[PDB]
Amino acid sequence: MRLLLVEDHVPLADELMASLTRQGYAVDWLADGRDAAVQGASEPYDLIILDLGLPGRPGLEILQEWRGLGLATPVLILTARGSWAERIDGLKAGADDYLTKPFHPEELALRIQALLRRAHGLA
Repeated sequence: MRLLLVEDHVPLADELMASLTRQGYAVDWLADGRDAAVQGASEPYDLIILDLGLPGRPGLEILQEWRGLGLATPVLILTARGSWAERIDGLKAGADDYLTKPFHPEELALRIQALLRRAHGLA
């Protein structure tokens, strides 16, 4: 099991890494969308966590590129406070689920669990 976390804000990345570690996951962290676009398509991950708040190339364009390459990896997007549009647009772009910032770690855990469960058809 291995996750990719794409998160530019270091304090948030550090918190997410700690939380994901407490949940039992090995995680690779990338802060830059250019790096993430390549690595997400090239390296085996069970799940990618993609913050839509990345500077530079929009996260949703990165996600669309991945889907156009046939990437079937589960993607959980982190969306903006109060943005219903980002959740809808993110699903349309090919996200499997989302979590609205600021979020609670229990909800992070539950949504990741469910994606990983369905990905393997686990009970």
